[PDB]
Amino acid sequence: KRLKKRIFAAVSEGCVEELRELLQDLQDLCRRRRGLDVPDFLMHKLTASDTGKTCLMKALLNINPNTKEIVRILLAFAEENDILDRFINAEYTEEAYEGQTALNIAIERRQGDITAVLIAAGADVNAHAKGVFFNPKYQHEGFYFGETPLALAACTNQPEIVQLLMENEQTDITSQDSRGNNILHALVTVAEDFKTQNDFVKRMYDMILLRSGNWELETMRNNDGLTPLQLAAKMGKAEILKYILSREIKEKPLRSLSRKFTDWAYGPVSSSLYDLTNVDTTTDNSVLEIIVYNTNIDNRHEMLTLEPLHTLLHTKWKKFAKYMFFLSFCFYFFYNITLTLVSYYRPREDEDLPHPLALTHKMSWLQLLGRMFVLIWATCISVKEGIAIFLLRPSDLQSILSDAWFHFVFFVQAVLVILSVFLYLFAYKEYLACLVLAMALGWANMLYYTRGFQSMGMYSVMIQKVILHDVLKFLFVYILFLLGFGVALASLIEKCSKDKKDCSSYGSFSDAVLELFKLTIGLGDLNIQQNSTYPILFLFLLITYVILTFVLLLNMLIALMGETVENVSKESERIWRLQRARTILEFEKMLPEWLRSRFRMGELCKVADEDFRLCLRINEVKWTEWKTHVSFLNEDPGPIRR
Amino acid sequence: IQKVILHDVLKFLFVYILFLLGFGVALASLIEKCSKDKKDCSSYGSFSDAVLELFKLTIGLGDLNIQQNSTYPILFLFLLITYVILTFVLLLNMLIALMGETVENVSKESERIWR
Amino acid sequence: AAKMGKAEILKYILSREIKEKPLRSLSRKFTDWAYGPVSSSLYDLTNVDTTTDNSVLEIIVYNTNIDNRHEMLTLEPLHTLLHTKWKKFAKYMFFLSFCFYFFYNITLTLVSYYRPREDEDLPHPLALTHKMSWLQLLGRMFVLIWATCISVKEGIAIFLLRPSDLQSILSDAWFHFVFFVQAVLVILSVFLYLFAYKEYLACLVLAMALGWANMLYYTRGFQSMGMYSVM
Amino acid sequence: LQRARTILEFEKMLPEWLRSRFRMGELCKVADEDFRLCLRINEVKWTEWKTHVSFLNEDPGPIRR
Repeated sequence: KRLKKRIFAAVSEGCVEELRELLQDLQDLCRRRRGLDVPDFLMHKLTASDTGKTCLMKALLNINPNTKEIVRILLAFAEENDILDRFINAEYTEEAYEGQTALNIAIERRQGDITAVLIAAGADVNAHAKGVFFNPKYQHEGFYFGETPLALAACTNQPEIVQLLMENEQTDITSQDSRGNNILHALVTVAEDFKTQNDFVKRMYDMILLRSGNWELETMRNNDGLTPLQLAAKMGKAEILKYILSREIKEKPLRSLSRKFTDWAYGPVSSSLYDLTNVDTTTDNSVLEIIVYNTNIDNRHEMLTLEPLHTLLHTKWKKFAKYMFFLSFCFYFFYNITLTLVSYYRPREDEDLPHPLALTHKMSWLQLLGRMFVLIWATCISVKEGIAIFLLRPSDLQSILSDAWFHFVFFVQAVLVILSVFLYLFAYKEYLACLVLAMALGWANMLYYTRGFQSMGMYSVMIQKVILHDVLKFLFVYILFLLGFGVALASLIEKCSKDKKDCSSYGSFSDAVLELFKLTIGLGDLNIQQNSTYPILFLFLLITYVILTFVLLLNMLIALMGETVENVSKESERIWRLQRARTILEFEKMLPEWLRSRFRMGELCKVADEDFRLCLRINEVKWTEWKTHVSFLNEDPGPIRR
Repeated sequence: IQKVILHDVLKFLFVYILFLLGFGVALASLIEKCSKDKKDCSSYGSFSDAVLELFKLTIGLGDLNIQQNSTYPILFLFLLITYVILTFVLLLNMLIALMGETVENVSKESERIWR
Repeated sequence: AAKMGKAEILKYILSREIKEKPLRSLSRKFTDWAYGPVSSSLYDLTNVDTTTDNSVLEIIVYNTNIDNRHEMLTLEPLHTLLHTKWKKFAKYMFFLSFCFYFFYNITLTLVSYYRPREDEDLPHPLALTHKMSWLQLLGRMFVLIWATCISVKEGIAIFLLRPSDLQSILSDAWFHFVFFVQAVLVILSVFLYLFAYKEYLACLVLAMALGWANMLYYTRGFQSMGMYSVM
Repeated sequence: LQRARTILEFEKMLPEWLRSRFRMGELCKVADEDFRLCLRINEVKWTEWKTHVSFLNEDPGPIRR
């Protein structure tokens, strides 16, 4: 039993000749077995049976400059007893580390010279690491690299080892993970949002697709059923989407895997084509649908900045979304005018105003139009906006100053006009009292229509901002002194100075605060005349309320001025442009009937005789680094007709 | 002065009308078929009576429409105070939107136009 | 190094990794793992936590004469430890002492709102009813108990702190006065009421307003709001 | 800073049952005096990969034993 433990720390410290002695003494203990299973005898001596850790893993946790001598001796001993393949590919039977091999930990400690020895040993390069260290609580003890030694080499900046592991022919790339990930799902889920964090994931995801792999890499679905790029969309990874979605390949033999297409080259001016297969909303689960309809992403405004996304939203604005907007504005605008035209009441006089709205059995063909006209849209919104509540489970009002909260507030207005007439047929006395609440909320609904005017649309965002993030700061302090100084006035007005008995009619403490409410508005009451006990003290109390309010308004400004010269001028545009993008796709899902007027550019040539390949998009570039050009498709043409 | 009127006031005015015409509805129904008192002297209208008395809140009247009231007339001022604070935010956002990196632009943009 | 407010020399003395064999026992950081990018590390924490007398985190908070004190609590084996004691002890002990003080200031005000709305003279600031009103039996005792409790509590903070009273005027240890003023005057109300020197309410209302002015101290803990109350 | 003055006043308020402080359980220092001093965990990240001979335990996780 001491032989197993003495041989560990000799290796972990790196005792050279002491290792050779206990090796030779183990050879004496080899022949102690009569000729029986010398393989299975050494599996208990060279490996602790508790964790399954061999003697070679403890050799590879620690490292000193003896280790290169240590490894070549201990592997030669594994050669001389013919157990090498079971030995070099041994793992941990422990549940925490089911799959940690010696090749895995060698790449972690970044020893490429030892790495070539273990490949010369013929270790299993296709090993998996399905241990507990996934950890769905990712912010500790995780590092989900995707279980494979290649991606572990790919993740932790070991490109020479990646170049080494690629050249071995028994090295899979097409392997999958417990989450269904390939290797090139795994690089996406590591690449953090630090701009050029000596950035390499953009460089090494380059270095795998360009080394090998045809189009049978990026169509593989995981357990979620996603591409690399669909996974690149949902996780909000910014900069790795920029490489995957531009990707010019200025070579001959493998530019079929590219993503950009330079069409012309006429010196400075140059028309270029972007690929657009799984990007436009034309299939299920398109990546532009993923970006808009998602929470959990802070740099989403940088996601829609990239050119084969930004121009496509601007295209669908100019042909579909702008025209479908102002009609649904004006139809909602007439809906809110005509409902108000009940309360303006052009006849100005009848018996009782005996209805919220009703059709006239005798005359008033104009009133025959309008009372039907409000009732139809009232049904139309409830049919429409009940579905948006019915679909969206997680994203309701988490971002309070976002959308999918006005879908509630549209729905409240459409119910109450129906609930008006539903009350009017049963006559529960609350005819108007439900109606007027609907009529005011209809005008409050009009803030949602304040988009599309880029001057105005920036202004409406901060009105939602100040009310729900700064007013409630101000209001809870303003109540706190209101309820403070009102006490010192109510005791004056009740059991003290004033005059003979007064006409209160609601209360006494409430009388003071109501007369102190109006100081923000103006009354200048004769409570100063309804006074004694030096009534100058009343105004010296009352003036010290006003100045104390005036500071509370000033601090609200300055706290809203917290580096506001750059933030809220960018923060509003960050919300507003996104809030436009949610409107557009709702219209793009509204009529899936005749999409003859989308943009496709007519599936131009890819590489091979499969010219009519995929539907594209044109952008145009400019000066600054002239060069020669062999990359194009067509012999410097123009808007060719043929 | 030419800048603010034709590029920022019309932003502010179209939102200011939008709540003016909003909260005036909730006051006009109070003043017509509800609480107030016995019959009043309107002389122009009823919905227009509310908005005209709600116009002056930006100016000052402090009318006896609070006395021309019932149905817990504290609710009238709690309606009316929530108009004033709602206006006060609309003036604040107009400032901050005009403060959009304004420390360098409009001090240069005016000189750009004026010269 | 704590008391003199020396910033950067505290950063070396309190991280201090020693990547050697023979003398890393004098180190102050301890790297526990190394798994490529992710790495869990251990910080030493002997004379730092409040577990002995004169701990260095006690020195930093309770001190004047330091301008870069906000940079002192920025360092990681201090900042995370305050955030730890917030999440397990300080947050829960705060909102109860908020709500207990909040009911203390509502119930005192409920004398002046005066739900009966009419009696002979309002003949008392607060008094227990010998006949009825079990609800009034609760509240009048309830104000008087905390009134004793604050004076026992906040008299000690005046009794301890000699130098740092209101030197930084916009700092704490000045509200410990203003809590104490309110607790005296409610006692001084009834102490006046038994001797009948005509100033029953006139001392009471000054206590009742200052109780609401005391509520600014409770405006911490909401990081949005707590920045606003300082200015 | 004004938060930090509140917290220690509560930490001095009930010195009665401080069973629920943080200590991490006096992990190994260097020598056979393993149970040495009570500690605190923080976690670090990318940017300058290197080899490592500095650690204490054989790349474990939330170890149970």
